[PDB]
Amino acid sequence: STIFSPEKALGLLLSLKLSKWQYITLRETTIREGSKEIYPSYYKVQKAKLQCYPPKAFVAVTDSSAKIALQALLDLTVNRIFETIRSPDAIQNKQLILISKWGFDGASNQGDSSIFMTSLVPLKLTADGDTVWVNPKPCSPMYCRPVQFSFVKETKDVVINEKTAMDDEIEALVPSKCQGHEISHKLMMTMIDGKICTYLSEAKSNAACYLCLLDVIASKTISSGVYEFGLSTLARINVMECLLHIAYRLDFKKWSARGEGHQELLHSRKKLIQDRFKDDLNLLIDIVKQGSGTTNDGNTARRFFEFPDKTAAITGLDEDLIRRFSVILQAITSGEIIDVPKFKEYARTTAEKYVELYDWYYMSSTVHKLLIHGGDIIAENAIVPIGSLSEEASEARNKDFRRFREHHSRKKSRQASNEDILNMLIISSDPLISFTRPKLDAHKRQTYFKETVELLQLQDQEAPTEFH
Amino acid sequence: STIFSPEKALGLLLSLKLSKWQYITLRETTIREGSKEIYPSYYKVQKAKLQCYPPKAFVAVTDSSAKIALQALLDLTVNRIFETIRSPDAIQNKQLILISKWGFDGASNQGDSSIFMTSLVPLKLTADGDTVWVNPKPCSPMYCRPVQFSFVKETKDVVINEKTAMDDEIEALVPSKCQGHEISHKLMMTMIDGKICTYLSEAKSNAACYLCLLDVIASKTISSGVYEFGLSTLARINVMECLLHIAYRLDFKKWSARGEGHQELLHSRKKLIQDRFKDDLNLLIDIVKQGSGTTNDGNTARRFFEFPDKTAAITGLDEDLIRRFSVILQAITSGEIIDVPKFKEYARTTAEKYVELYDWYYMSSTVHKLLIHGGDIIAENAIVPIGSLSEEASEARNKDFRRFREHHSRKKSRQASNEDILNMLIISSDPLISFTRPKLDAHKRQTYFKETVELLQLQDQEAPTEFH
DNA sequence: ATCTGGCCTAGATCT
DNA sequence: CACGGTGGATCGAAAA
DNA sequence: TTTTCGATCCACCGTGAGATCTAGGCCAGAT
DNA sequence: ATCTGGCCTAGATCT
DNA sequence: CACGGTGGATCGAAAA
DNA sequence: TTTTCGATCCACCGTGAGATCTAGGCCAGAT
Ligand SMILES: [K+]
Ligand SMILES: [K+]
Ligand SMILES: [Mg+2]
Ligand SMILES: [Mg+2]
Ligand SMILES: [Zn+2]
Ligand SMILES: [Zn+2]
Repeated sequence: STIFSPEKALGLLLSLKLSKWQYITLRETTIREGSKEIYPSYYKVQKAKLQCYPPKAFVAVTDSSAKIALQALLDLTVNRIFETIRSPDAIQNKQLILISKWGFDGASNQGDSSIFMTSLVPLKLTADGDTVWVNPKPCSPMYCRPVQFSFVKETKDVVINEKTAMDDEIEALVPSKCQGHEISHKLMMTMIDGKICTYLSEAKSNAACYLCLLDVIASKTISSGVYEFGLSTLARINVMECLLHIAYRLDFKKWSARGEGHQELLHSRKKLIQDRFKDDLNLLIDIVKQGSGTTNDGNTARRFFEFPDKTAAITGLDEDLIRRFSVILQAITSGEIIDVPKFKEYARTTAEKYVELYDWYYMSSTVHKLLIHGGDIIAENAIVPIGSLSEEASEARNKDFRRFREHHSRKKSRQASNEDILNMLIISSDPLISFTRPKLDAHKRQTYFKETVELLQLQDQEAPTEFH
Repeated sequence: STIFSPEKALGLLLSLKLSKWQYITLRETTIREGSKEIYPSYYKVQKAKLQCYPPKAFVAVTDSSAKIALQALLDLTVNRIFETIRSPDAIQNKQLILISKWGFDGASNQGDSSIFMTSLVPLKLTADGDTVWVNPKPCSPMYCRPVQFSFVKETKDVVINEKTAMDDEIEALVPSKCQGHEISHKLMMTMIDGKICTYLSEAKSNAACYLCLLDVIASKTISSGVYEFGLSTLARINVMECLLHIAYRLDFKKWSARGEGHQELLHSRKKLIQDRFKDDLNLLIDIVKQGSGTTNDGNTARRFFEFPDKTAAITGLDEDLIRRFSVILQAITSGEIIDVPKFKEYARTTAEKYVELYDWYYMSSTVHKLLIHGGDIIAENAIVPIGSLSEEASEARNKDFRRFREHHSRKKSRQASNEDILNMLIISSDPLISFTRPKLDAHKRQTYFKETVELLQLQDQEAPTEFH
């Protein structure tokens, strides 16, 4: 009937960041100027705004939180993606999988102390191993689906609780159904900040490995993220700690503390290396930690690997192995896809050269996972393990929330303001809606060392400054 | 050629409060959706945006201020008003007068301490004594033309200086010219806050009157506002002070301080009346003033006349005269047009009854002007002497400035940010452009005493809460 | 065993 | 510190 | 030889996220 | 005439 | 304190 | 008996303007 369907009038209503009064006056002005058939009435705008929303028996909002039963959220997603983005019957019976990735990160608000929001972005819709739907910008806020949030300060406690709830809700849900098609789901946990990577990674450094219980007895459990968390998520901290053991034990060619005369000299070396690091680069190190195991910021681990030569000279760990750790962690943290066989052989040779540089000191668990069993988990998931919003992207999504809380919710009962935040965080995410953020500025790419670009593939949609 | 002329695409661009990127994406999206002939290109948007701007040899912006030579501003105004809002040759030679009113008021910003902006709103365009153009909402920010501003704290000093500059620039300018029509100008100063009314009114209470040098020798000088300022602008303060003299002299039936035994009892009465007022209503009074003549806030004068009965009992001034002062000041402050003969006879009878209530105390100068020569100045100007933005209106105009400073200027050299503020404060004012603010809420009208509504005419465009 | 007394975490302030 | 966002200046292609 | 059209520049000011400094509640020496 | 000492104006905080 | 601004709920007219 | 259309409601949260409280520089009693 009209030029703009409701499904595109909505896209306009979002991209221009328009209020209800603003859209109503826009359409009314276009009408008054003689043209009559361009902008759907708000009635239809909202009648599509409803098909963007899940069944209201599943959206549970309270004055403190808003939770969408993941089942309904995934049903909604796989319904919208079809409803517009596939010419139907392109496949008749081929299996469908909506490969998606989720997570959360608190962000202060400058009461509403700091939002803490689970989040979900549909990455791809694959059929029988073939692509039907691809996300044009997997690090852009275009497709951030909210699963739940609540205005609680992001302690370790609220994080561990929310992760427990969400990781059981994930195990629960059943494949979704749309127009005679039975779509299964695959969710990974990669929307993790650094702080949260510490809060979750610091359960304990456990002395085991599942595959190694050399040969393999193939039995795998990929779910609940524990594999990815322990192996590669923001292992950097552990790595800086792990090697540091050697940086102290550099005297007696062993790990234990049972020796006589080993321990006093070992303590003194810890002393002097900590004094050296404190005087040359002013970075606090493991020397002060009493709770939940030895732990440091991501600040210290990053600034450790931030320059290979300087700290490599400092610690006495010869510069080449620190070069290798810096480059492989640069690969993980980079945000680009990991080429399986090249990264795998780089890691295998790094392992070989490392063990033949230090064989007295056996393989530390976290590093043993990162290097030996490292690449095959990027393989079995085909993921970007750091995959999460860019600096400009997370900045835009947090400004999205602050806008939808301050300008696009209704200042009533408080059940409603959170209800509208949740609404617009679905609408603005709808895989069905065209949505145009202003064009980014071309930034010089993240300066990378001379041995990583072969591990990455720089045909890219990302432009972050300090992380990715 | 296209549905929206540039002159209406601009109206849309403003009313929706749209940025340049937002308008460009709006038009581009409408284009991409198949319709091609609706939204002018930004090139034409801006080519009309130029005809909204005065000749750039007159806009003088510096890192501290922005001043438009009033001549150019009035030329621009009388050009735009014709260019769209008159079917030409409706009159061929009849004289033209753009009756306008101006003023200023500082407003803090919550560096950019507080803007202090001259302002101008074209009220009417009259021809040979007949209306051609009428302002639909003379208290709305729709037509606020900026003459100059500068980010300076609003002392009495900057105000008196800016008023001197503007009142000489007004005397200077020459009738404007548009398409064979020679338009003269008439500007009044009514865009005055209360604070500014004090800062200007407190030159001195001078012992004279021009008409009275009983009969009249007709010689009049209406310009420079001095008449309106001294006579009726926010005289209320003076009135509360003037009568207060009697409220002290209630003992000896005279004005002077030469008596013996008069003065001590007079001081004691001042004491006790000040103690009574301080204990019953907690309002500070004239008793403490050492500089620039006796002066009080508008707070105290208003709260004085805020209830007739209570303070009327307190002061000993019989309640009826205070009823009359309250009602006539309510008329001035009300914001509604003043019916000349009814208001005039009300004031004449108030004068008669007052002098026959207190004749010992001669007519104080400010009150003598307000009541005896009072109405004829509303006559010779046909004005709303309080005419100035409403609460919601001034709130919207100050939010206009904060928006055009924070969102619609360019963050460059600072010559430019002020240049764009000035631009959009002209554009958003253009008498040529349709501009739709969101619809106001119906408020209960300002509660008025039972003898004023005959002085006002409540066929109204105004909806303020505390002032008008 | 008490009396205050040098440290380990949240707000405030850089960058 | 880094980046986003301002609206005009400027330039080249194009329209013609 | 004019207008129109689009992209890019200009360059700084807020903002904001991460990252550093600064104030109050708890296990060792003397009675 | 000096030495500090009770008041009259700007920022901060209600409403 | 007062008012503006939120987007949906609800209702009546209307479309038909 | 459905959809569509418009206006009005819901009612509270920021904001903001005016209006109140709170900290530093100047003319009288003793040397
Ligand atoms: K940032
Ligand atoms: K107000
Ligand atoms: Mg975080
Ligand atoms: Mg003012
Ligand atoms: Zn293993
Ligand atoms: Zn007179």
